[PDB]
Order: sequence, then structure tokens, then C-alpha cells
Amino acid sequence: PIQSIKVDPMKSGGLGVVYRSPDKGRVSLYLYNDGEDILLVVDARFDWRGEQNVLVLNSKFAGGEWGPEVRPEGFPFPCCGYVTTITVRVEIGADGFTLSANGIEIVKYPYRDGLPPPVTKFQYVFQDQGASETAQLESLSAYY
Amino acid sequence: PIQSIKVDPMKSGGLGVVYRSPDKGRVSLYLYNDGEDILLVVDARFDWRGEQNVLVLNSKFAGGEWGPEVRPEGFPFPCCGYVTTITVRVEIGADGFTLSANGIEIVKYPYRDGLPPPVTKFQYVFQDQGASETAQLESLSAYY
Amino acid sequence: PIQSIKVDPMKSGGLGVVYRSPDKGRVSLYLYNDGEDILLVVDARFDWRGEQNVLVLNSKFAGGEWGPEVRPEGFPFPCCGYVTTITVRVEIGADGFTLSANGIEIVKYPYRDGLPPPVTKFQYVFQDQGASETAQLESLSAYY
Amino acid sequence: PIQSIKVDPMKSGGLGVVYRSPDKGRVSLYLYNDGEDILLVVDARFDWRGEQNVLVLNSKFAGGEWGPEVRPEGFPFPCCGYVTTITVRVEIGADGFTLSANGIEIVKYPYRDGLPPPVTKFQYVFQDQGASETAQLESLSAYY
Ligand SMILES: [Cl-]
Ligand SMILES: [Cl-]
Repeated sequence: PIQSIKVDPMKSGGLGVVYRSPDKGRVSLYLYNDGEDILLVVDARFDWRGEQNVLVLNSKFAGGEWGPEVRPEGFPFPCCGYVTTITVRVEIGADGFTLSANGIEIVKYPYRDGLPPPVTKFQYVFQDQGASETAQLESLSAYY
Repeated sequence: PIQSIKVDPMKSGGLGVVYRSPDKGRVSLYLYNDGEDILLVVDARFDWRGEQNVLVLNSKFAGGEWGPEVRPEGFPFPCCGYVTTITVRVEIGADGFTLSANGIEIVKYPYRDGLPPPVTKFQYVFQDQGASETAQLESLSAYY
Repeated sequence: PIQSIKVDPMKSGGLGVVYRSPDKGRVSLYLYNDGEDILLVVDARFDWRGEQNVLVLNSKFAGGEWGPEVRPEGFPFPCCGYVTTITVRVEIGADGFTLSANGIEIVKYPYRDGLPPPVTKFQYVFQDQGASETAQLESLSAYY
Repeated sequence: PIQSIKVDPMKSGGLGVVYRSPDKGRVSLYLYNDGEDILLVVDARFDWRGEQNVLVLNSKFAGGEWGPEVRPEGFPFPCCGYVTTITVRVEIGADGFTLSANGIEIVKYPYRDGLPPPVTKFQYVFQDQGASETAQLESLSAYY
């Protein structure tokens, strides 16, 4: 449920993960810096603390709390309570992260008010919430 | 919208399509033989004539009637109006077909009485409802 | 050893094969039309009739003569007797074909005078010399 | 020419890299532990300090020098002075690392005399030796 990869000062390219999704709970992806700030989170919520099939993007500093939430239409959660393999890739952009899933671009996310790269840790977290089918991680990836 | 490949008689192997899904309408996969009998159709109904996110399997002779329709679950229909990229593979068994989507098995279809392989056609058909994102086909593939 | 797919008239798109190579012999890719003219053959000679690791492109009418033979370089022929997995794709241009192996372009073949697309057959043929590892074909693929 | 990924205590699974090979020089892959020992190196030598198209596997402790060298037949170096995309995956086995390339297994390598996992850093190094076509890294990967 927790694993991660730790990379050389990544000021370009993209990280990516492949996982089997879960019917409940959520699957978050963390993009830390050296200060251990959160340059970005990608929180896909399958069935979480009240909401289904919701995608959240945010960023905080280590010590302070969260910023304005981003919910973008386009994340391929399955309907019907199903589960499938999802590919998510995060591109390290010039003016921001660019997120896509299963090869289809979800959204551009400009770097938060003084929180630019490099990314140095990339982290997958699954948090269960009573899931009949738990998430399964297949792969973590840095691209150059 | 309508595309196919003609193989050499396959009795062993598998077939694969890759496409971006539509928000409405349906996407059908026809496995024919010589006589243009449907050994199996895989009808992914995203929104079609009053069904949402419905997987239909079945078979009919060339100019015959449909058999009883199998309705499996586990098909990565995106929630909430979305479109994603789908990967679908059918393994041509010695028993029946084995259906998969995104590296995940959905169901076993024992061939219908009188409709064994050889398969010689693999067909893609998309049929529009009122979809704002029509499906676009990517790849058609035989596996040996 | 010998396998193919029949497409709908492709004038736009690409075709793909994936195979494990042999140590000796050759592997040819034929792009036919209706009249069974060779719009293009891609003849990878691993050891064939006194050529080692030789890439031959060419075209002939159905019951006609070969044209002048193009001999490109850059084809991932394994060294030292080895077998590997090859990925070959041909893009059906508006100019000619674009040849690729393992995500890498090898050459541009402007269609031969009188042999434009539509392509309707994509054929794989392996011909043994004295190879201790015969080639085994994996996938045949049209791209749209 | 140098990049690497740093992983959670990997006692199973496999690491992998995708690169564009170089016409000369060599491309080494390092599997370190926490002591910064070398659990394994995978040195593919395209054109190195006297030899062509040679594959070397070894392991040392941090302070002492190398062990017995392993050269396994099967690495897909290109002939002819060419370059192509190579996929190498290293599986973290029960009794050893298991190496394959382009989906074809090269060899089992049992853990060196008291040098078992976990792996914690995975590292790509290209060292040039007058190369007309330098290696290009595409991706580093941990598999679970
Ligand atoms: Cl027909
Ligand atoms: Cl014919």
C-alpha cells in the first residue's frame, strides 16, 4: 500500500505508475521535493470519506496545510463498482505538471505559488476504506 | 467507425483491439467465420437504446436468430460520462473465448452449439447515440 | 511460418508485426493489394543464400519482375548468432512507406511507379536456412 | 549518462530500463544495497576497452574488488555497428537475479557468496568511448 521511488533532481520528463484499482478507498500519488514539500498530490478517490469516483489535485508546503483543491473531469474511474488497470503518467512541464491517464490527457496543473520542481520522491499510497477489491501496484516509473 | 481484419483460420490464439471509448452509443466486436456467422459479439454499451454501461455477449448464425444473451460484469466502463482508452483481447480457446480488458479477464464464453472456430474475421463497429465524444479506433491485432 | 491479415483498403495508417528472430534464414513482410501485387516487401535476411544481416526492400507486380532493390541500414539484426524480439511497423504514407523497428525509423520508401496503396494484405513469411532457433511470430497489427 | 532510482527494500520483483543503445562505449546497470555494495552489475559493452558486443555480469563488496566475471550468450547487441531500443529487466529472484532483454530471458545469476538482496538503488551508467551515436535513456522502472 505504500511504496515509492526516489529520483535525481527531476526538472523534466515525467513519472508514472501502473496499478490495479480498488473498488473502495483511494489511491494517492505524492510528488515531494527535498524540503519534503508536496509539489503535487494526485488523489483518486474510488470510494472515500463520502464521495465516489472523485479526482483531487493539490499541493502543500511541509509545515502549512493544503491550498485550493482541484477536481478535474476526466479521470477513468470505472463505473458500476468495477476495477481495472490504470496507467497514470505525470509530466514535469515548463509551467506545470501535465497529467494524463491511459494515454489520454486529464489536465495541466501550473506550479503552485512558489512551489516549482525538481521532484525527488514519487509516492504511491493506497488507503483502504472497506474495499472488496484492494488496489494492486504493478510499476513505478521515471521517464527521461 | 467500421473496421476489420481477415485472418487465416485461427483455432488457437487471440485477437485484440485498442480504442478510445465514447460517452454514448455502443462498440461491438464481431468474431466471424466463413459463412459470416457470429461466433461471438462483444457489445460494450456505453449508452445504447436505454442501457448504460452494459456488456453483452452472444452469437447468431448468418441469417439466424440471437441466442440467449450473456451479460457479464467487470467491464471498465468509465464512470460519469468519461472516455478512456480501452484494451480488449479475446483468447480463442479450445473451450470458448476468454474475454479480457486492460490485462484483466472478464469472462469465459464456451462456444455456442454449432459455432466453433475457425475465426477468420475480427470486426470493430461503433454506433453513435448522442455522444459528444465519438469512439476512435486505434489498433486491431491478431496474436499467435 | 506463414501468416497474414486482410484489411479494408488502407491508404492511411500503418501495420505492425512483432516476432522473435531466427539465427539463420530470412523474414519477409509483404504488403499486397487486390491483384496480389507487392506494394512492398521487407526482407530481413539473418543468413540467407550468402547474405548475413541484410535488409532488402523492393516491389513487384503480380507476375512481374522485381524492381531495383533498396538496401537500408539500421535494422536491429542481433550480433553473434543471437535471437531477439523485434518490433516492426510500416507507416502507409501519402508519399511511400516509413519503416521502423523498435520505435526507430529505418527508411522512407516512396511508392513504386504503379504500385500505390490501397493495401489489403499484410503478410509474414519465415524461410529456414539451417537455423537452430527458428523465428516464431507473435502479433500482426493494423493501426488506424 | 548517469541517472538512477532508489527504492524501498526490494527483496522481490524486478527493475527495468529502457534505453537507446550506443554504437560505442558501454552501458552498465548497478544494483546496490544499503552498505553501497554491488549486488550486481550488468555491463553491456558495445565497443569498449578492446571488445565488442560483450555482456558482463559481476558483483563486488564496496571495499574489495570484483569477483569471477560472467559473460552470457544472448544479449541483443545489434550487429553492423547499429543502434536500437533495448529493454532490459532484472528480476529479483529467490536464489538469484534473473536477467532478460526484450522479453527474452538471458540468464539466472545466483546471489554472490553472502551478497543477497534487498536492492535499494538501481543505476544506469553510460560511459562513452568515441561514439557516433550516444546512448539515450528512456525510462527506469520498479516492478512489484
Ligand atoms: Cl467477406
Ligand atoms: Cl486472396
